[PDB]
Amino acid sequence: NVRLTFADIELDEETHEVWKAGQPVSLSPTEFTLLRYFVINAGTVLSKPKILDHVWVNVVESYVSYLRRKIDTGEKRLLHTLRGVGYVLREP
Amino acid sequence: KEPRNVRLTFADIELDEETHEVWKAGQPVSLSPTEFTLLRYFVINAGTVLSKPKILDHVWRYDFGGDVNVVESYVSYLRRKIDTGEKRLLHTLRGVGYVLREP
Amino acid sequence: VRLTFADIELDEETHEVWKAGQPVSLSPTEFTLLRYFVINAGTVLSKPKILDHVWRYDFGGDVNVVESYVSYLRRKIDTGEKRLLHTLRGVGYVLREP
Amino acid sequence: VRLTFADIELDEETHEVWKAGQPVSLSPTEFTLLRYFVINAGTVLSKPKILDHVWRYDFGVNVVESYVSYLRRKIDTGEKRLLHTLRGVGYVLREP
Amino acid sequence: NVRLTFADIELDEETHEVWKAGQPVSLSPTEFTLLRYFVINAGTVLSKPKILDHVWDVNVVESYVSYLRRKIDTGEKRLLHTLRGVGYVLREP
Amino acid sequence: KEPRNVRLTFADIELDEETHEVWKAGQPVSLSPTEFTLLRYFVINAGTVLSKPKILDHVWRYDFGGDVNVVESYVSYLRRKIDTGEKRLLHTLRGVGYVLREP
Ligand SMILES: [Cl-]
Ligand SMILES: [Cl-]
Ligand SMILES: [Cl-]
Ligand SMILES: [Cl-]
Ligand SMILES: [K+]
Ligand SMILES: [K+]
Ligand SMILES: [K+]
Repeated sequence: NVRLTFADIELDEETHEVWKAGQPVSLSPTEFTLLRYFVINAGTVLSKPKILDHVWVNVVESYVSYLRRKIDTGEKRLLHTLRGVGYVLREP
Repeated sequence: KEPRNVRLTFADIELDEETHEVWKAGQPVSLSPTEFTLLRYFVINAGTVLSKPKILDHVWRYDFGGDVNVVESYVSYLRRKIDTGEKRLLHTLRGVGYVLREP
Repeated sequence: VRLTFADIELDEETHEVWKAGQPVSLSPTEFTLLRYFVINAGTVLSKPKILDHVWRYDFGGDVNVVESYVSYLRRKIDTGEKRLLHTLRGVGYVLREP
Repeated sequence: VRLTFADIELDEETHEVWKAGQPVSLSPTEFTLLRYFVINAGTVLSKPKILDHVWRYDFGVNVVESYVSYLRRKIDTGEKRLLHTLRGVGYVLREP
Repeated sequence: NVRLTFADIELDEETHEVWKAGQPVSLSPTEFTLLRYFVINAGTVLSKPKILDHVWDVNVVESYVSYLRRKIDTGEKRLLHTLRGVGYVLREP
Repeated sequence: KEPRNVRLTFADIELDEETHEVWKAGQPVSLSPTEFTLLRYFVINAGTVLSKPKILDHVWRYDFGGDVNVVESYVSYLRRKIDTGEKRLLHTLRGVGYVLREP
């Protein structure tokens, strides 16, 4: 998917460029892989071991946190936690 | 191999389809791919009033998130970047849609 | 590849531009307009002539694109104590030294 | 091309480095030293070993101590430190 | 002379890079050509018509000598000098 | 095409002969070509005391400006950029010259 998108998040797999609300965002390779995994699986609740398996437990929490800081600090939050099940990318 | 023109223009907006560079009134504007696609769609269709349904259909793949609320958001982002000056080019036709035209 | 008039410098290859020794960023249309003035330095160029050269004769609308782009270009490039880009009312514009 | 340990990421092709998702600029020697640690994560590496790996045995191990310091100041800035000194033994890259 | 120098002025004819006292200096193509002309002719007094001939209005020479001075010659020891009625010269005090 | 090492090292100074990049204690340093040539000359000759005459002869072409005062200037410019740490590597031997060495 040349351009890949969900809501107002945009990724370019060839350049590894990312935008949120039209503004560029600099991600490390792991952060990009992680965001891509959420976006391709938008709306699906993803456990930590599942994320760990596909992107590579505490490292998952760390990188979800890093990613949230770069891409999810606006009024409407797209990356959500639901305890004991995992994380989900979805509109409120 | 390079005898080429890949620029589009409307009024004082200039776009390069290859680089996705954009200029407004001679000044560079940084657009995301979605903002670029949206601007291109307005430019190619300048003077036409475009409902939120058509834009959605054209600016993203059908398999995207199909909500006229995303369109509204992106039109907002685009306007902030490209349509800041005294004469606005990007107008809202309440209950009908948006149009790129001279006022 | 080097085109100059007074202290305006254009690189015809890279489309780099300098004024008074300092780099100036121009859009593609601004560069084309400036080049047209420079290769015609001292020659008066009417608005219809510039319009049909840089754009085309039917590139119409409400406000005139030639006037607009001359303004933009002057704000970028014609900042010296001595102006080089002059308006000749009813006739056009000319690039020349005062 | 991609080498990672915890939240340190190296691109073996471009020599780009990230820590906690943020780019970090390293000198060629700092990059070699960091790569050596990452490919040997969890393995204790003595100063003479690092010296002869990154430089050579007859450099003449203060340079190892210096470059570990430089690298820690660039890369080992998280709340949890990853680059650990083992007195009389060497250094190890590991999660606390 | 891929690398060209006088005193603490340095020019790189391939990259058109310039340094003064070890610090980079950005010059336009005309400024570079003009500085190069002074450097190759270090110590020689150069009239305005001579400079005009080789680098390209008499006022354009004055203008560019001024621009060049501002970028490369504002330290304690000045290297680019005016000899009124004769021209300009690159030399140490 | 690129099985290559073009780097020189002394202590915590690193130079790349191709790109003319330099690092001191891991941090980049920008040198002019003359400063680079001078550093290279000290590095290749580390521990040797070098008079102003030798440096002049080696760091510029003979057909340059042959003044030991230029050497002094450039050694000053180089020290300011590469040798500002607590532990100085570039030393002056009054009446004899300069040397790159640990103190
Ligand atoms: Cl899409
Ligand atoms: Cl070595
Ligand atoms: Cl090697
Ligand atoms: Cl030389
Ligand atoms: K035309
Ligand atoms: K070795
Ligand atoms: K080497």
